[PDB]
Amino acid sequence: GWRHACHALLYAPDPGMLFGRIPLRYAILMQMRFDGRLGFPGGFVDDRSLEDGLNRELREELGEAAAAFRVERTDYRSSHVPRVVAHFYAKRLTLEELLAVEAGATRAKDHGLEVLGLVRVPLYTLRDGVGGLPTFLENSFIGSAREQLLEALQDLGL
Amino acid sequence: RHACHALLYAPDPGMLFGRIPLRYAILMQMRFDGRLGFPGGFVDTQDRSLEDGLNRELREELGEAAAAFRVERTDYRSSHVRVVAHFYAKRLTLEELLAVEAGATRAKDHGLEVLGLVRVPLYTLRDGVGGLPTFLENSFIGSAREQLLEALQDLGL
Ligand SMILES: [Mn+2]
Repeated sequence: GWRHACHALLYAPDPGMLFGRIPLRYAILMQMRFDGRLGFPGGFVDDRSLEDGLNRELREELGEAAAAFRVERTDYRSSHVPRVVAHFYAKRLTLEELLAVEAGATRAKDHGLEVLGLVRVPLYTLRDGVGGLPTFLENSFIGSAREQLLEALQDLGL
Repeated sequence: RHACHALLYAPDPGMLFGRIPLRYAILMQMRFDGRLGFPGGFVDTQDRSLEDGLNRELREELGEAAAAFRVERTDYRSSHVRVVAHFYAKRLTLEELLAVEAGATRAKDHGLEVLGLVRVPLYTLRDGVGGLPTFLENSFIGSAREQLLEALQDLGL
């Protein structure tokens, strides 16, 4: 009936401080996609399980350090609505596993093709009330990814 | 006050979807403020060469892999106005550029002032909006979008 997609919000506690003063709370990964839009890592499933496809896609897009974990059904968060069903997952990593994913991503299959690069989501809001999170949210996103990010940030009290 | 930034680029024979030629890998950064921009930053009076200062900040922002090249006066391209943003474009090999991408993840600024690097998609998808025209509707810092555009016309794209 539908064409199934799976995306994953990968995040890690980050005790780091911007400019020595501003607290990042989490490292949260999103990808700049080949179409110029921010989105979550993942894609379409085809693949013995929905978690199989998602993890395969994560490997193709993030590289082999994505085999150091495995997004399982336990990690499964939401399903949003062409005839595409968007299955949203969230996976808590150590900042270690996440840094390693940032390094390995510059040499995944999709580097420079489908994936134009990774970014962290600024959770802070800067001085003038625009810089940081609010400005970040005014870029362009693939369908729902802004809503899945907002949905997920409040599932963490943020 | 003066700032220096650098468009670093290299030929990629990659064919997106097997059909769309990526012509050049062109490197921009997502800054801590949620805006796209070019590697670089403010130049000082302990740098007494605009070029010395720019290379220093690409060491800070991209890591030691940026030591495999130097951006020079001969690469200068524009200035815009108080701060004065000086802009340079530097041709690298893909392997050099690639080294900078994998270096950037271990640079000082990674995870703080630099949220991550992104390439510029130089193509337009068939719908006529995906790719370069949508990328250009993202938020940019300072003169960075016009510097991106001048650089793309002066390279004939
Ligand atoms: Mn100009």
